Amino acid sequence: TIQPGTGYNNGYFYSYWNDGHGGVTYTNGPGGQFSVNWSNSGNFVGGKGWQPGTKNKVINFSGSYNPNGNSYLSVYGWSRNPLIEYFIVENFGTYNPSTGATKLGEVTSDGSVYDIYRTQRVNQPSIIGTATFYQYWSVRRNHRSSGSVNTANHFNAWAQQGLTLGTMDYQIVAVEGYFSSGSASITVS
Ligand SMILES: O[C@@H]1[C@@H](O)[C@H](O[C@@H]2CO[C@@H](O[C@@H]3CO[C@H](O)[C@H](O)[C@H]3O)[C@H](O)[C@H]2O)OC[C@H]1O
Repeated sequence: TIQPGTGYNNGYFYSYWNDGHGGVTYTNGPGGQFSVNWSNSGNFVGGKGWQPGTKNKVINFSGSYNPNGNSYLSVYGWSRNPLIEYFIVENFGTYNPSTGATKLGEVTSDGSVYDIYRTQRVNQPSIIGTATFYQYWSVRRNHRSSGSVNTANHFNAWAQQGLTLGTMDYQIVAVEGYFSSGSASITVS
């Protein structure tokens, strides 16, 4: 179990962030593996990957993902200039994060159609401090907890729709939770 923060573990970048509410434990394992155990958490996001990411990375993930409540399993990252938080959502719990969001297209990648959306965060935490910024989403129709994500198909489809990314910051496979419980064990490569 570790301190919220960022760093390197067994050759992989990792980021673990939480809102301080309690109820979540995050552990880095061998190679690209990480685990999350949570019970009546607050908001948190953690996982392993790269710093910086790239715009054509093929990201592999495998393992188990057992949310009980509001949680996502995604390729997750940021761009700077413009500041964007992005999600390629492979699975989720009780809440589809695109609920109520305006659909901006579709993309077929890695065995499923994904629906594309843009949302906005207003005065929220970010990699550069409190800010207002857009979020980009690709939400997989066919849920899974292992697979391969060709990020270029998503970033290209987003750009085509007017959802442009700046310079890549970190890029991870992440478990996110919002006031929920669950367990997950995921290996990245
Ligand atoms: O000390 C600061 C870190 O705490 C900071 O971390 C980022 C803060 O913002 C998080 O994004 C939220 C996570 O949850 C959802 O998805 C929300 O929309 C986001 O607001 C990032 O995950 C953290 O990496 O980095 C800056 C550092 O100075």
